[PDB]
Amino acid sequence: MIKVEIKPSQAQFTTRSGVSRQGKPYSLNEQLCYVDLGNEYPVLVKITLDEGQPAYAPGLYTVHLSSFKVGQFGSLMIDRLCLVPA
Amino acid sequence: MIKVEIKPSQAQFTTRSGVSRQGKPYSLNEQLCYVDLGNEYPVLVKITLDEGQPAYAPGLYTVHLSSFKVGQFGSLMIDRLCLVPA
Repeated sequence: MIKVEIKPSQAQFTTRSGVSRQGKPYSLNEQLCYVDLGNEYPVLVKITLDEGQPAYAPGLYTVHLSSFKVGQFGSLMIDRLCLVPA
Repeated sequence: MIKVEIKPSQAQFTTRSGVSRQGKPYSLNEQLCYVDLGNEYPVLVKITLDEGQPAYAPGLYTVHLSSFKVGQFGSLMIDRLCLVPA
């Protein structure tokens, strides 16, 4: 259904960090990918990995149902995009 | 990929209206459906129809790619969920 691609130039992440409101240090790892939204060319999207998960290797993925949730106004929304091999 | 169901009790919409900031009257039509998010039972989601589109009939649908867009922080998000017959 949604086609996601990790290019060889995107095979690993960068880390961003800081301090939580209850003074706890956080760290978020982010990776770039291309999602085909049906336009002439795929679009660049940023994804945030969960703790202990490595960057996805190059290749083709699709989106896991766990990426979605019901939001605060009752409509569906993406929480965090989770990729599974195509 | 995402399974959406319109039940017989949900076969038509309700309308909500008001006035735009540039004084123009609006009207939004909304319908209820069930989306299977993989939990024990499907979850209730509200969808907003586009102008001139009737309520979806009872049955099984999936989600159209046009429901998605890149948001302001570079990550993917749902704009308005668009259903296609399964």
